Amino acid sequence: ANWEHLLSLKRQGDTAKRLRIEQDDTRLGFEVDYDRIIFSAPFRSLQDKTQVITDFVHTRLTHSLEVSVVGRSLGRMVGKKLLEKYPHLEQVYGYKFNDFGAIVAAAALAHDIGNPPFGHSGEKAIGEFFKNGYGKRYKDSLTAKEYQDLIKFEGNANGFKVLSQSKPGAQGGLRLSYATLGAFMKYPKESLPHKPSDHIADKKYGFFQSERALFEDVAQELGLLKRSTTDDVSWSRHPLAYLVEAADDICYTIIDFEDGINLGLIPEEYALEYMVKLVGQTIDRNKYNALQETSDRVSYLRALAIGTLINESVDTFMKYEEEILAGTFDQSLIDKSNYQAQITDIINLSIERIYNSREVIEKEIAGYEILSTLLEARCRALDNNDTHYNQLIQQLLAKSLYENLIQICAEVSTMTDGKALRNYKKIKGL
Amino acid sequence: NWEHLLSLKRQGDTAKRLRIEQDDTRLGFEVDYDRIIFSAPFRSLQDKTQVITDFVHTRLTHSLEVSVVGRSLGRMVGKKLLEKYPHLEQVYGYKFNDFGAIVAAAALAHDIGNPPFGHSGEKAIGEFFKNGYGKRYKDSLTAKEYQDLIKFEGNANGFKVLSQSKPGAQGGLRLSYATLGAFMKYPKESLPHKPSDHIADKKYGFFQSERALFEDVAQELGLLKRSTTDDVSWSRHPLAYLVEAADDICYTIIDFEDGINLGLIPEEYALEYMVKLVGQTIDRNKYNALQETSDRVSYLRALAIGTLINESVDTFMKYEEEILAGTFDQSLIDKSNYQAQITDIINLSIERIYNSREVIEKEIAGYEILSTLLEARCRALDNNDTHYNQLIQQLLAPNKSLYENLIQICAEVSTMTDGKALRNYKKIKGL
Amino acid sequence: ANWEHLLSLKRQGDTAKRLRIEQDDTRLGFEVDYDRIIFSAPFRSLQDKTQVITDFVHTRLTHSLEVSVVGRSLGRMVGKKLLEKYPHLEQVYGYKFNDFGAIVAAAALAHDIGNPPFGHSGEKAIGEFFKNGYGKRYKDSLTAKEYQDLIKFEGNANGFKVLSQSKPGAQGGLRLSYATLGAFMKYPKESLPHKPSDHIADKKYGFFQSERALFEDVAQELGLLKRSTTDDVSWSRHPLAYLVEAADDICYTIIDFEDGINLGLIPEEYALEYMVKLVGQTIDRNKYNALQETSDRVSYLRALAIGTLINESVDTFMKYEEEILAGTFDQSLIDKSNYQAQITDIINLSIERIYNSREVIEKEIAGYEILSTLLEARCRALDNNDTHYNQLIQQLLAKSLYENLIQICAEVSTMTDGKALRNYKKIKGLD
Ligand SMILES: [Mg+2]
Ligand SMILES: [Mg+2]
Ligand SMILES: [Mg+2]
Repeated sequence: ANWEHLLSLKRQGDTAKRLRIEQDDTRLGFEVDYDRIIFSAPFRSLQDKTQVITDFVHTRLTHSLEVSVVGRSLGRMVGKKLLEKYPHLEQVYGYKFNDFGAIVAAAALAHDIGNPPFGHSGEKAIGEFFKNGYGKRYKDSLTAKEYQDLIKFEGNANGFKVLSQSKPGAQGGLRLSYATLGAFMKYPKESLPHKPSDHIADKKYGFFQSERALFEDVAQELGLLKRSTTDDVSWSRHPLAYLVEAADDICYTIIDFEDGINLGLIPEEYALEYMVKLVGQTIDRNKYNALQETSDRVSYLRALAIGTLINESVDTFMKYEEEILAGTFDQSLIDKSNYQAQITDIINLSIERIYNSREVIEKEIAGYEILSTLLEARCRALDNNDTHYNQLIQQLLAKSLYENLIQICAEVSTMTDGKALRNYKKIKGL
Repeated sequence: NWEHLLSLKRQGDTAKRLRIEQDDTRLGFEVDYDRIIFSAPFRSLQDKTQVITDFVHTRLTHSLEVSVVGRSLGRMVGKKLLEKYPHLEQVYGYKFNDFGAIVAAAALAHDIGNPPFGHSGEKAIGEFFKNGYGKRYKDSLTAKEYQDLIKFEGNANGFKVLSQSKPGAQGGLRLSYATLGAFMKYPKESLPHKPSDHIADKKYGFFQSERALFEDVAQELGLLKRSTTDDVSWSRHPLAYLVEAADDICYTIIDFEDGINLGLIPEEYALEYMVKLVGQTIDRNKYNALQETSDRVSYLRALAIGTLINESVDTFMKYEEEILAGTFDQSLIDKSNYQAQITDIINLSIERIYNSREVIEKEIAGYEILSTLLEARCRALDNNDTHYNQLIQQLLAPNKSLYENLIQICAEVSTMTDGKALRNYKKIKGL
Repeated sequence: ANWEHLLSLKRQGDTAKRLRIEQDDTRLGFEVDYDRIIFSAPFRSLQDKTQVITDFVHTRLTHSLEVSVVGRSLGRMVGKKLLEKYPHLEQVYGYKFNDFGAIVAAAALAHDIGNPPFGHSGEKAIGEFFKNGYGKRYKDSLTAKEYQDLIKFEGNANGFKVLSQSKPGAQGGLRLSYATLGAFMKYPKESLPHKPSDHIADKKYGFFQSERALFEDVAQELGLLKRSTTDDVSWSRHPLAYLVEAADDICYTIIDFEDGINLGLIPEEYALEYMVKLVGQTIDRNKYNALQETSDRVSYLRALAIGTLINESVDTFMKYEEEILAGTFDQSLIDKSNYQAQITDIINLSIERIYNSREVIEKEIAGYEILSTLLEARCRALDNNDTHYNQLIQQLLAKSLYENLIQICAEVSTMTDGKALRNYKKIKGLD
């Protein structure tokens, strides 16, 4: 692989090359990608989409924003070092350090844009509907990969669909730069085979069969290395996808901890105990001791721990840069961290006190009923579109059979929590 | 013969009632109106909304306004009929207000038997017996008995509500046969289904349980036969054309008025859609001086309804003999010089009101509510011994053949107020 | 049978006898039973468990307290008279009249501890679930008596399980005296055969198969008389169980009536008419006429009527004491009352005005849906414990197949109304 091609400014449908040296610096394709996501309806809808805890103040919008800020910093710091290592990228092709930050920031901003409501439970409810619920009746009319898309419905792949879906008058969706789409693709494989190895890039899949042809275009414009030895297609990650992943991992690990503490689920005394190693060399104890509010103290620790992990991730990336470029790096960047023990203790505490708290369990149980109900109504109307009731369902909630089912899943998944519950209540009469 | 069409007979009468022998302070046709006003089914329309639920758009007010428009149509046609057939007054004693009373009473009761949620409610009841739990009874019912259920009709349920016999109260409201005739827009049974494209064959007007009653009504009125087979059908009482025009006029103009007051229809469309109907009579300087939206559209509504009333009266008299002979194949409004404008109004209401998201949501919820109450009642009917089914009995139907039980369940579910249908549904589901 | 053995102080697991004369009277086994019930979690939970009416001021907790007070008087007066009849019980064995009050008071206090919410409809909802709902799939994997425990699930039998359930660290449950467990058992039989005779003691059953071995121990220690060795075990009632039953019958009859009057369902004018014979000989007419509030007048009549019925029950018990000791008394104490005519009229009106009131019917209909939903979720999670959904259900809501099913029924039954409604609403997605 080669950074000239990995940094492609191509947009869908382009007939001519886009030279980096010919970009208007006030209209740089990578920075335009950020703005197009910010102003898109799917991104705006994240305001009414909650994280694990429903407080009105912990939204999927804020997490996506904070992940993108951490990603911009990671891309900027790695970008400067890549241009020192590969100076022809600047001198000949015209690339600049902010370009790497723009790519990572845009891809990070949109990482959760396709996830269904209710978190991983939402994904499992959609899958269970097609594995064992009403939807399993379609198994014999779909390819193995088409059915695997449904029974293992993946929010990551739905995000790729959302970013690129074509509609009359809007071919290419948001038409993001191919480098940004490459940085977005954490799992560059189709739904089959399922988990062929223990590599992180193979734990899940990144595109539906409906988007296979699109990512094939992306994968070769970027010059990504083929990996699979079969008709089952798979590529090794765009190097910048490692930075998108590190930003999410850092923010999920540290900010969930901060949230659990501010919400009262995690006792405040655990903050210093679990983060002292991550913040020791940079913390100002007199500043810390002078802070009077709990929230101000843990946010201070949060900023210090994120700064530490950002710098360490940048160094880890450059240490393994050639292995990543060759598709031989077998781990995430955070897996190589010197703070793995502290990171694991933090994650396990968040699992026990937040993700397995009674309120979250209750929300996930209700999410199953809500999604299963919306999925059954749309699928029954698809099967019998002639009855008066199914026509009403058609107007309220809303090609080949597979295209209709994957579209139904994508639409149910991008519904706000408020719209999913409201439509659920009408289907039930409340 | 108009003399027979103006029958004052009430169900169970053993002797004739002559028009000339009536006390005019107690005229049978006017008593009919009063009996409807005080009836429990009519009062229940206070808690029944139309498709839009604003608390100030009830089926009660719609019914009132339809009866007012009907009285005017009947009065005006009545005066002209007594000019055409003077023996009706000089010999038989009929007066022009008699025709207004008959049309007014029948129009007042037009929506009395309709289920909640509009046409979706009728469709939900039908689907229950066609493809839901109720299909199990198909083989225990005649074709016409089953057709009553799978194509359950609010018009036919209204006839049942007006006439249903109960202990201590045989004959229901016991309205004059002229009023029941003016009420019957579809004087046929559920089968055969839509035998022609005649307006009177678009639906049916009585269930099998009321067939014998309407047979008595049609013979007394001297209605003309339309079938000579065991599938009975008759030509419409001429005054049923006026009941229908009152409904057509009010549904067209007042839905529009409501859509504008509710925000569903942009006010900027008001003049454009109504200009042909009000052009010659509108005082434009008065219209521009009115400061409230509700005042401007109620002025246009009054002008458009007055225009359509006057024209409908003239259409009725132009075709009176075809109507009296049962050869008129259309509605009065179908012959209107404003058919194109009426159609544009109705289509705009369909797009902006009936297909609005709030109306769609309510109809979807209605399907669940009604389907649930029907299944609860029908399972309780099939196994009345279980504790649960005894409670369902005490709750939904306190105090017969299989068909009579099923049609009664449909009639009772249909006449539930909005509040009681949703509340009972909530309990059977625990909300 | 013998009163020396019937008054056993044995607790589950004991290795040595407990002599009454050797008890510390500040720690008397029978009085300790009362305290153990008061402080137990199942008894505390009755604060959030409502009766038929839902006024927040009519709890199953208050009823249990008042029954235990009336039960203590019954036991005290019968105990004093029994020690007169059989003086050796005090002279040689050391028993005192308050011992009989304590036994009856503790058993009466715990009579409703195992009942599901929603009254007898609640028990019927659980049974219907296993008879015709999802639970019917287990029929062929259960013995006839195991399945009968489920389809005729009995709150009395669940109470016995609650008081005796052994769990790690707590063998014997609340570890109540065997005399108290004997007085608690109004139906000393298994679920099958169903109603072998018309005797009150055969109308229901008193222990599940899971607790059979245990009542066998209790019945053996108490010397209860065997009533069947047909492999279907049954015993004659502990004599004090008649007093526990009389306390519940007096309180339910008189206090349901008073509550209905205070709530408006029964017109106050019925109070004196139905109760004059029960209070006439002891009522102070001057006091009654001076009382100004309705609630004050009916509570005065209630105290008088309850006092009359307690004295009569004490006399009925002593008259039939030997027949009861011999297991040949075939009726309840209240069945022999001279006021049976007045008791019946009181009960019938309460049924008509309270138990068949629309509010109560509605609550019971919803209870069917709430209990069926909670039972189905638990049972699907039992059958497929591997799915992600069923593991979530397990973290939220929570041996042989039968032991798992009877435990699921016991846990759903002992839920407070608040957690049952909340968990049900979560399972259904409602707030
Ligand atoms: Mg994330
Ligand atoms: Mg109408
Ligand atoms: Mg009781």
